[PDB]
Amino acid sequence: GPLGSARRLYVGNIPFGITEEAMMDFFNAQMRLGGLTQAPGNPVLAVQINQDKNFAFLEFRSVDETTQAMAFDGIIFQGQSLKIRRPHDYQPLPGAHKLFIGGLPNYLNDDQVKELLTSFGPLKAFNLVKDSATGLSKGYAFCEYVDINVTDQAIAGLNGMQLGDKKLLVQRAS
Amino acid sequence: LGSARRLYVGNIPFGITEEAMMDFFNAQMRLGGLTQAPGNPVLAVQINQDKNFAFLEFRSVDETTQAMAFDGIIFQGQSLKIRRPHDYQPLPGAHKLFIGGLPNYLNDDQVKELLTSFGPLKAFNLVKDSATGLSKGYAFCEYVDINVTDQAIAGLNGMQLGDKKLLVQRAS
Repeated sequence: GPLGSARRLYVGNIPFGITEEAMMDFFNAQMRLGGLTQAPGNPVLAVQINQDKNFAFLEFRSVDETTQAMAFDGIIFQGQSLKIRRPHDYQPLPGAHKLFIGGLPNYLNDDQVKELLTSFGPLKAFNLVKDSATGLSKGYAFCEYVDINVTDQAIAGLNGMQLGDKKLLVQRAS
Repeated sequence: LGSARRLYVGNIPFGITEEAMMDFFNAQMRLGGLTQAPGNPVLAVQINQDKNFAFLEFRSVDETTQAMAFDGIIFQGQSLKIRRPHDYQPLPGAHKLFIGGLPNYLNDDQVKELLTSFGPLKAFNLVKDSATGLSKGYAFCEYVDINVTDQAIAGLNGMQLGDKKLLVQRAS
């Protein structure tokens, strides 16, 4: 981004032979029947198809409607479960999905704590808070996953779970 | 999706020409209001006089469907038989193959050379990272003869391709 790609969605696994027009009517219709539309008129302004690789990019009129349409991820359209994602170029703003990791054993080093988190997917940021005078760990860390949907799954996979004699706390750092 | 724009027509009268057949279906289509638009829906007609049938080729899928309603229509005194082509796919794309776990160093031709050993292809693509040009290690295809799809799966799926084990299946 940082602000680029705000009003477009990738749509994967589109039906064979489908038209930009039918795609448009379909997503326009869903936005309306789902009550995700936030004003009179069509939220999707345009649809670009790559017939060869079977995906499309939707172009929305507004920022929030782009986000809401993500709730259609999975929707079946002519027998086909659509894969709806953000454009590759789209980034959330830094520390939007920053995580707190509490209840880590204090003898474990950076790489060793990273291991637990890297399990769920790659990180764009991480820091295990230490006592700088000694170098010894305080038992808590912060991180951010590169893919951003990974954030919730790491919480579900770690929050409240057991790690030694301690119980891990994983949550949005705000 | 090219067989969705053709129709078999049987019981054609002796001596009829490809043009005259063309005229008649265009006329019928105009008459009903079964056309998608201005112009002629039938682009071409091929006639086998020895076996007394023809193929019509239409400009659109929806207009091809519409012309099926003309089954039994009278043409120069005789009742025409109108049917789908034997290889018409009602559920289009159903034989598109996904091909996964390809050595990532293999190019378009090489993967095609793997696949074509079962027959000619009508569609193919190997997915690549736009940034680099590097294969992501999977491809898609569809055979010219769809009755070979299952053969290609039977032959390729689970074959060891040096370093990797191939996943070959309908892309569904």
